Amino acid sequence: SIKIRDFGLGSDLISLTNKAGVTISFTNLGARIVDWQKDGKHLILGFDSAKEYLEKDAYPGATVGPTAGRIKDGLVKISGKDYILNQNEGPQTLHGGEESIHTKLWTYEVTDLGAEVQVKFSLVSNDGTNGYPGKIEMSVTHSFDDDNKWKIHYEAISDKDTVFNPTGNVYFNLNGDASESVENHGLRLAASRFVPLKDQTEIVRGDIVDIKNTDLDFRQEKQLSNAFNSNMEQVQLVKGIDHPFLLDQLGLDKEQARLTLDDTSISVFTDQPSIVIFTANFGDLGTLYHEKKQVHHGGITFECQVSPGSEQIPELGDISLKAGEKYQATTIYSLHTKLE
Amino acid sequence: SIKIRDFGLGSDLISLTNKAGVTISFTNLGARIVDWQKDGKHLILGFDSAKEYLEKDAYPGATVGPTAGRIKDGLVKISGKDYILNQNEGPQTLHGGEESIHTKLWTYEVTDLGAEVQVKFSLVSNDGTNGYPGKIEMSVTHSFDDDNKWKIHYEAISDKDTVFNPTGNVYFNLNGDASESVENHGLRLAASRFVPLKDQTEIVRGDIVDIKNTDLDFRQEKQLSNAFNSNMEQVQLVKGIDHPFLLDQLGLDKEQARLTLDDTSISVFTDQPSIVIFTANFGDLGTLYHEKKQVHHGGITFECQVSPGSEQIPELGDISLKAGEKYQATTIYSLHTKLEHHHHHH
Ligand SMILES: OC[C@H]1O[C@H](O)[C@H](O)[C@@H](O)[C@@H]1O
Ligand SMILES: OC[C@H]1O[C@H](O)[C@H](O)[C@@H](O)[C@@H]1O
Ligand code: NA
Repeated sequence: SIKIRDFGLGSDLISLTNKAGVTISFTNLGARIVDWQKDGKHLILGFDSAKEYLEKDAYPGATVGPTAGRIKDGLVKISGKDYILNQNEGPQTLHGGEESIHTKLWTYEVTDLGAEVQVKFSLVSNDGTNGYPGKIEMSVTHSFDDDNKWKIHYEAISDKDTVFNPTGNVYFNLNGDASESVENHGLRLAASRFVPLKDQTEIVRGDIVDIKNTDLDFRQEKQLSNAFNSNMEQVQLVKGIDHPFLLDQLGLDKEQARLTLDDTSISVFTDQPSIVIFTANFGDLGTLYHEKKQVHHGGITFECQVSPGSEQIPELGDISLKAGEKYQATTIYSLHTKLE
Repeated sequence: SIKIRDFGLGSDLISLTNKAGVTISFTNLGARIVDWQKDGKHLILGFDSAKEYLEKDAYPGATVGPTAGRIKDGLVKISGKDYILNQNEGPQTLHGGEESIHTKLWTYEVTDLGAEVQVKFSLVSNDGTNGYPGKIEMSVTHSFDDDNKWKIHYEAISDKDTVFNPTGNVYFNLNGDASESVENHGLRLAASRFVPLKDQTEIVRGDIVDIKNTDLDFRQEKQLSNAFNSNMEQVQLVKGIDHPFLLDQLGLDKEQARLTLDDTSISVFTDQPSIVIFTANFGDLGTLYHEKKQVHHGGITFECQVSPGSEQIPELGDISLKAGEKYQATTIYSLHTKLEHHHHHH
């Protein structure tokens, strides 16, 4: 079933319930996932109205871009030319600059295919918006099916050569409560390398580091507490994890990561080369979710995209988007429940 | 009473009914007026769903900007610097460029004051959007009261020196049917001068011309047919009217224009210096409004703003907006019945 209701400020809340009784809900404010629940429990972090997102934290569950992550000095080179993007975190451009796409009301259309339902969100980024050449016509399709698969498919076309590398910013928390650390979750991740950060500004350090046999090796399932209790300088630096991990094998068919808590597990699939993992290292901030004060480590992201830092480490990839080329990306979050 | 429902594509329709039974409705798609009815008759032009606007004509009833009208070659000078804006009509920048504010979903909040209900729409134009320096935090408040006054109040603040001169693109048609020409309407307008256009590209000619005693003189009420039938060069150029009229006396207290049909009149008040009048000179295009094919001259606008062309004719005004300075503008359309005797036949 599908239900649409007012979510505040003119935004809509679109709720999808599949054959299994699982409910997922989105908002056009930022083409974003708001909730995901099973047997009354929330699997992800989210607020109860549009206003909360705007007042508390506008990132959770949102489509972020045009470029996801931090860009050093807000500088990108396009067709050999330097362009300075909006700077919203010191001199860096984080998640596309201030008042970006995650804060706009996108238009949308719902398509019911029975076993699957799709919600197609659309937005036009005008040429020059926040320094980005365009216009960029963007669409994000969130779908949900009877096999409990939540899929995100991105598409874009630009009138001019530009840069494009968005991501989905959902935070998972299988405890179903923000006041509870994810340290008890088990994580598996098919990546042998990571991208260290230079310092507290969080720009990339410049190198690619092998993590095999370190507190960050999750090639083999492991509990989060291990990473959290590690003394690696990179962990210590951010007080948790806040880094890009480089996937060993690319392809949408491979399960790239798996998050588990008891009989409940989330599998991640993507066609992207990296996953940025951030463990809600907010200290005592205590943002409130459903009346519960969030704790440090009270959430974890799986941001699938081209790794941030390619401006300094070209090996990571290239986020350019040439005029007239069609950009496509797909990320899938699959939910499973262990039957005894 | 206030009612709200989905209008399509994620937009909503906000319908207000005042104590007199008059109803007016808006959409957050372009902070736009959708309809205004009296006794079941549409006073303006509008569509039945959001998709129609996007597919047929996105301007009607919308809030347009950041700069309303045509800017020659898209070139503006801001604080001694030349900036080129998005050009969407040949080398011209028309109504803020392509995919502008009239095409966006604005957020909104409704405030019920009892005798007056306000609908405040908000949007942020990011710095650099379509060439405009920013960011620009904008808000448009549309309100309707028990006195049948529909008021539009604009507000804006920029982080950077920029240009700002938006307007509201409503089209009236007191016949209540798009397929009926407004040549049968009576028009009174307190303006002695106008701004002629250079040619078919519609950029300004460079001069201001006195129109007293011409077919464009509406200081004393006359039927619109007088203008439509004129062979004055400017009328022929655009096949009707599509010009800025310079108001003789400024001030929100003065009735600047009055449009009448039989027992119904719409009065126009504004704090702006000119009114751009466009009479839907679409020829045989025939866009469908409520299943009626719109006729040439099937509608008329009263876009109150600073006149377009100030880039070339400095005397028209200055639309610059300094960083941190608060912009404000107010325009009011009021509805009356039996204001005067208007009994004609076409
Ligand atoms: O999740 C939103 C963002 O929050 C923080 O800024 C993290 O440093 C960043 O890596 C993450 O993507
Ligand atoms: O109605 C919106 C606009 O339509 C046409 O482009 C007219 O030339 C212009 O003056 C008018 O304001
Ligand atoms: Na809505």
